[PDB]
Amino acid sequence: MYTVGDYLLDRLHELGIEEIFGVPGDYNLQFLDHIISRKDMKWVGNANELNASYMADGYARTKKAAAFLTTFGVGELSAVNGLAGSYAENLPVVEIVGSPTSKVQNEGKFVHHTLADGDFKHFMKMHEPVTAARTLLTAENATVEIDRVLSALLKERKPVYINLPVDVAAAKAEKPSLPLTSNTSDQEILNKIQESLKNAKKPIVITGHEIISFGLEKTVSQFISKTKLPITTLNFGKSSVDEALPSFLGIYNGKLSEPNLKEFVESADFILMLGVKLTDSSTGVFTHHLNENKMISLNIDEGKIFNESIQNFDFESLISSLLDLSEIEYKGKYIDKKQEDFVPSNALLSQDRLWQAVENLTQSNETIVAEQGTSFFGASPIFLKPKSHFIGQPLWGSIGYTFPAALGSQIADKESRHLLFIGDGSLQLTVQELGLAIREKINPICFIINNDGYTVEREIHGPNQSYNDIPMWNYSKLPESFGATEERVVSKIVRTENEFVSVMKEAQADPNRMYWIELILAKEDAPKVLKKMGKLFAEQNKS
Amino acid sequence: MYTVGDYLLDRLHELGIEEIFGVPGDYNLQFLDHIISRKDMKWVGNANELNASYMADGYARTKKAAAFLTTFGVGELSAVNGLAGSYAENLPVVEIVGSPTSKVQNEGKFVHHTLADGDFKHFMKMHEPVTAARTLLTAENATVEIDRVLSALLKERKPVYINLPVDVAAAKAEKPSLPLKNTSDQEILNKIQESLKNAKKPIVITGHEIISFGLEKTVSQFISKTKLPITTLNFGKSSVDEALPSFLGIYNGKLSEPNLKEFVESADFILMLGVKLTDSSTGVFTHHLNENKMISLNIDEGKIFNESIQNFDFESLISSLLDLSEIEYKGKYIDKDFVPSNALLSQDRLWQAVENLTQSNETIVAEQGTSFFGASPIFLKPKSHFIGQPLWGSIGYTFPAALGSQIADKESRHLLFIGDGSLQLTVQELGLAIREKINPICFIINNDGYTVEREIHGPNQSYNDIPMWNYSKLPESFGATEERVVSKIVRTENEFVSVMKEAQADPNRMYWIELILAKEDAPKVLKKMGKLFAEQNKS
Ligand SMILES: Cc1ncc(C[n+]2csc(CCOP(=O)(O)OP(=O)(O)O)c2C)c(N)n1
Ligand SMILES: Cc1ncc(C[n+]2csc(CCOP(=O)(O)OP(=O)(O)O)c2C)c(N)n1
Ligand SMILES: [Mg+2]
Ligand SMILES: [Mg+2]
Repeated sequence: MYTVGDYLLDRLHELGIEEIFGVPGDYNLQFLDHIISRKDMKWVGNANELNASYMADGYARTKKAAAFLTTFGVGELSAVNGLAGSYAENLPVVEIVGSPTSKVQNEGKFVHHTLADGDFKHFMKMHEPVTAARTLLTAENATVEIDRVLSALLKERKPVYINLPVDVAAAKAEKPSLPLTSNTSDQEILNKIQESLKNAKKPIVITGHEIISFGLEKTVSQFISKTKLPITTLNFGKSSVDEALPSFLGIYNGKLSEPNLKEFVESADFILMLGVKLTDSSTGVFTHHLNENKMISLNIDEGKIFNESIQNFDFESLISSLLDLSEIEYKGKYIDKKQEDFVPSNALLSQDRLWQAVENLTQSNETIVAEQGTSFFGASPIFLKPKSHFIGQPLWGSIGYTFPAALGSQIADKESRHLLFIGDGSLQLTVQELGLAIREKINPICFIINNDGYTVEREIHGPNQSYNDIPMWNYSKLPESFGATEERVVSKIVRTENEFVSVMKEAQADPNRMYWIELILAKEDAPKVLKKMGKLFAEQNKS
Repeated sequence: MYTVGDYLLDRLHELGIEEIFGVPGDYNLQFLDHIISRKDMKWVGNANELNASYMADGYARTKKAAAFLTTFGVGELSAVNGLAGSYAENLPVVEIVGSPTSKVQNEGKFVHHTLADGDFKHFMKMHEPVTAARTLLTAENATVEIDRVLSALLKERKPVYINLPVDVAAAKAEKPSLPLKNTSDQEILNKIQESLKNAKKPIVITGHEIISFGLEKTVSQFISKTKLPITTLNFGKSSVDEALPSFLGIYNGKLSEPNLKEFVESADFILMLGVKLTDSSTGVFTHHLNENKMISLNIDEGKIFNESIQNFDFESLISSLLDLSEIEYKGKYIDKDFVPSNALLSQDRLWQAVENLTQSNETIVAEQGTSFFGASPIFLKPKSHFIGQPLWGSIGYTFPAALGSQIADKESRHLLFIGDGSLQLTVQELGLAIREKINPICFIINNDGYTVEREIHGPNQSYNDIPMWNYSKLPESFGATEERVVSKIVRTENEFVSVMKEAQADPNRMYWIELILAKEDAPKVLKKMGKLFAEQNKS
């Protein structure tokens, strides 16, 4: 018998979702039976709901849609920081919240996971600022309301929220019969882009996170490969293009950019900015020089043609229509590439040498995931090899995000080897999903930067203050504690450059096990970029 | 120079707060220096902010006030489920949120921990339904607004929220010169006195709002003097001294012990103090508490024989019960030994053993699951306390909460009963427990997944399974040797008795006790309760 629950799961299938994350509770168990029963969809239960929301976000970055299931009140409020991060960085995540029967809600009963005030609407209201759309389903409205909020997910690629009462999930439904000025405005915009690109001596394309949101990376890469246009990205939307393309210049990060890149971008006679938002961590704390007078910018929500706002266009089809532009070919030069061989010594591992080694040793078909801290500042500038991706969260910047997110992205694409760089202080927030990693038998390479506390915080304020210290776990021993054998997870401790090179190669050569690699770094050691960034953060926070 | 931050910390000191929980971020480090500097207050840094909010709640249950510190956006939104629990069960917790400089907020800058829309007010608005009061401080308003929201905390004993911009924390202030903070009261007291005077078989019921205000000792003095029959719900368990001769046990609707159920439901007058009737605390609304013969008093409102009353002071009204003369119950109460074998541990025998072996001045903390349903009916010894969260019911709460409460009172031995499934949500505060060298006795019910969920729906469904960790190996992984944390695995009744006594006899180390129970085994109460939850969700 086909139910409202089955209608919702059919629509999630249509979005490309093959795994649902989350945590059970009595208000969602009956719905959960319908996930278990489906051949085309797998329940992947998390230890906690914050982790589920991070994991769904990571999944969405790779699969280009995601869903997780929570219980009313305690589940959804545990996950709201993850949904806020999906809203900030524009990932298409559906949160399903199982709620009490409409009878219990209508009677205002003082049931578990409420404030005992008979009000079942507080928690949906609290989601208003971090959802593109939200609904409390009834038997009557269910199929239309499901389709309205998932259509908002398709239009905006921002998160949405479905409150699913137990009885409403179980109610009868019918399978969907339909799939989930502007065009003239789209054409005027395309014509102006074509004309600016035709006439430009030194154009620069800048792509950002909204390209990733819509799954447009391969479209951008096809566009840049055919046209030979110079391209840069911010660290917000890193891997929005294939970084191995010859016209990829590197990561523009305001005054912290490599000088040749900085000179090229800031001297360009035309800027085409696609899906970019300029944030403190992505602009060297607002030290960028991007002249709007010589810019066409396109975003999901709005655009700017040489400083004139435009509103009525379709972002996705406009980007796709760049592949139709004829008579576009850049004939000029790019910038110097000087990549050195990394030659290890027995020297103690240092931040600058670590990121040199990672850049040298990364392979094609990898996804690099980097946590806020030394890892993001060290890894974000690295040139990726072909067929590769990057996950980082520089705008929301929620530490711990990257561990469940890496696992969710790894589940989304089994054929991309995930390399996670996470700090000791960040791993402590989300460590419990090591249980899920073991159960799912996924094989990411996980590097823990053990520098005895919060080095990025030490670099901003209070380098010797006790609040920057954390309890030192035995990080390499965690897999065994969480139930792994050496047949599943290989643990390592690394102290030297020689060890780092040996262990990274060993891990990459063994795609059939998860690697759990504890890196020992000095608490005083920060990558060259973070040395400068820490003082710019402190200035931004000057009292 | 004395700052707005110093003003806030002086007011928190006045509330009896000696420890501040939370997680640093760039938006709060400069304020945090002021906590470090204070001789009278300790920074106790958590692994994550949800755990900090749970730990502050547990601290508030024992200390009767608490505070924790988060960073703007990512910290505060991580903690909002803990603050919602503190709102639901009425605990006086202050959340301090360090935010960007007013210059950055005023300029609408696209900075980290925002939605890059220049709006710095979304997250404070999202707290409106789960706070008694909230404020965004300015240099101008700081001292008035700090005093306003902490006054709300004193009046309501509900959580409050202070957004503290970097520059506003650092701004000049002057030390406070005084510390912070009728006919209806008398009418209520007169009607209570008259009903108690005339009653043949009165019952007093106390609940969680007594705990909120720290009125347990007042209620205990009132019951000891009057000899009045008293029960509590499992929501507000330990709102009275359970060792008092007139304490009947826990009333839980039709799941009550029969002698207690018969007594409560035949009482000719009911006095409810600080009670809320919730599904988990009434045997899923199978209580029989005739409002025609009831006076109920709550923080926000009262009922005199089904008539609402509004304008009274809950705290002083409870205190004024000690003045009632010509109250002495002259009637009877109800009728109220563990021999272990080598038999495998079962749920029912476990909770019989815990009741037998618990000692005076212990705090029992019990997680939603077999632990709460098993432990909540247990008769406590003198000077004992209980923490459970049956209304909000957020699994994982109890591990950080037990550590918070243990920090709040180092002289009460904390016994935590937490399920395998619940421990997985909040396990990282084992690091804090090791660092702080606190000595709670932690029992982990390893029954290979979510037994309470199996008892409600889908006992054989894979969603009720969890990854089996090596629970006994966690303390070593998190940096404890046996000098700090003693790890044990228990399978038999004889092992359980030996290990619980050994833990109680060693107050100088933390115990980490893995209990092996069958996934199919549930306490007597939960066998019945599970089907009542399932019926409440009947589609
Ligand atoms: C949820 C959350 N809480 C707090 C912060 C503030 N924060 C920014 S980076 C950081 C420290 C990260 O330390 P670690 O992961 O050890 O990195 P590293 O030592 O390599 O810099 C903290 C606490 C945050 N960004 N997110
Ligand atoms: C934060 C949160 N997520 C989900 C739930 C739903 N829930 C209630 S009890 C429970 C399982 C508890 O399992 P465990 O701790 O193993 O207890 P036991 O097996 O002894 O019953 C779950 C998932 C909840 N109450 N809180
Ligand atoms: Mg670190
Ligand atoms: Mg269990």
